[PDB]
Amino acid sequence: AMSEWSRIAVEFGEQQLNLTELEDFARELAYEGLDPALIIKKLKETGGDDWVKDTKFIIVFALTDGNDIVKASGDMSNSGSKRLMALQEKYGLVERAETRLSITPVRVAQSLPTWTCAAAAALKEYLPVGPAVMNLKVENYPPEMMCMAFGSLIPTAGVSEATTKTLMEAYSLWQDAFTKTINVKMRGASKTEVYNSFRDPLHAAVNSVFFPNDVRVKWLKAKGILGPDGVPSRAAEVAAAAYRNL
Amino acid sequence: AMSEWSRIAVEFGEQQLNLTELEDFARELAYEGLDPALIIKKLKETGGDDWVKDTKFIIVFALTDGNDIVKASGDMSNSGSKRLMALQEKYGLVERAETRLSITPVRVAQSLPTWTCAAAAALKEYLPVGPAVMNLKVENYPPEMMCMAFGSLIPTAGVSEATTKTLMEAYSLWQDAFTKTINVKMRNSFRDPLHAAVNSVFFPNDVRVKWLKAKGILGPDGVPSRAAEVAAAAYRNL
Ligand code: NA
Ligand code: NA
Ligand code: NA
Ligand code: NA
Ligand code: NA
Ligand code: NA
Repeated sequence: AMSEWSRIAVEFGEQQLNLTELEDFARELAYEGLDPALIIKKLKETGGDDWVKDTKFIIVFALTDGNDIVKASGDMSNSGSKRLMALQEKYGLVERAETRLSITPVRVAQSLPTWTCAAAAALKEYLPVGPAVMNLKVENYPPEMMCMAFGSLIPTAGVSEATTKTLMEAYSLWQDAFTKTINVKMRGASKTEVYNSFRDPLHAAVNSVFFPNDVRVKWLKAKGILGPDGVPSRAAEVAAAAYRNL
Repeated sequence: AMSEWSRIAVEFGEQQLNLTELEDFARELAYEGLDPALIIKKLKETGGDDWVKDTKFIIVFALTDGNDIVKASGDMSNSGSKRLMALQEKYGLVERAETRLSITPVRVAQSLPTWTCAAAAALKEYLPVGPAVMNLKVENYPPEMMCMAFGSLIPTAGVSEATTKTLMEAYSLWQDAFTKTINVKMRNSFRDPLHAAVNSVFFPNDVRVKWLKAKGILGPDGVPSRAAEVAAAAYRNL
């Protein structure tokens, strides 16, 4: 420790820890996930009398192609690649969020979670991870669960902890399969490693207060994913069980 | 609920759907991935009477070394590096797939799936991730399954769901061992009908089922082999 710098280094480590201070640091530095209220604002500021239609179009890009704007434009129809390149220019759509408030097509989808899941269901044959992939895994996997925005519809209130956890594990059956399609590397990962890679936005979505819990519940009931008393459907229990397995 | 933006979000979800509008969007945005026609089209006119041997060679390189054309030539025989480099120049072979028109050895291999898989079986001892690997995990893992091409041959019709599922499971057992060896390489595109888009093109199901029965992976009554039933077990047992 004789050098004056190694002396300072050694000293740095000889202090007591301000636990509280380091924990505030940990909280700031910690994934919080997207802000939907400001993604909506931006879409509505930007699109005006054309924002609902532009958004629907971006959400369907989200559902079917993910965030891969450029790669996808190179393989799609000319009229599609045109709209898409335009809407990117128009809203400043990015493939990966550099900042909070960056607008990725997935985040738009998430911010409007009830629509996106209904459209996912309505367009299930166009999903890269849809009915054909989910049938390999279980029977009757609910199509509404077939997008990146489902986690924001799972309740935490008005529903038992156990329900929330079954809904999460059932959703995770899809997340697992989806993750392996988006990140081929996860095809050689353990379940837990794959689970960690989507754990953070999953919890953020479930725990967020932006989209109100009572409507998540009413919606899940309406779709049949929650029974008349707020308990997951049998298909959902079957899917959670298949996730827990093997 | 509590925020005008929240209220907007739930109100957006209460909109009745316009199926026609949303399907238009879907069809026009559908990503094609691989178009085998474009690749065979290019290889053929360009090669001429010289194309079939050039394709075979490109695919043998694809089964042994994937895309690493340059890295690969650096250490292969002079004859190997010469012929191989000649073919890159001739056909425009790239290592990464940038555009829909990009020609990689793997894409060539996947445009002719039946051949590849069959070459693969016959050159199994030269496969990077082969029997030595998979005879540890099961016995008699089908050698045809041991490559990138196979996923293109999974039948989605004319067979039972139990059969499609068994083939997907049996094959995932190889994909998974193979992806691990790549996840670790010091520094790619998998393909099958179930993950592919409405836009994509595969050998028709009946040709898939026919080839499968021919190589013995499916039996003559449509049902997967023991070696497949089994090795799908190994997968299902984690
Ligand atoms: Na690990
Ligand atoms: Na119930
Ligand atoms: Na609509
Ligand atoms: Na079409
Ligand atoms: Na290995
Ligand atoms: Na049979």
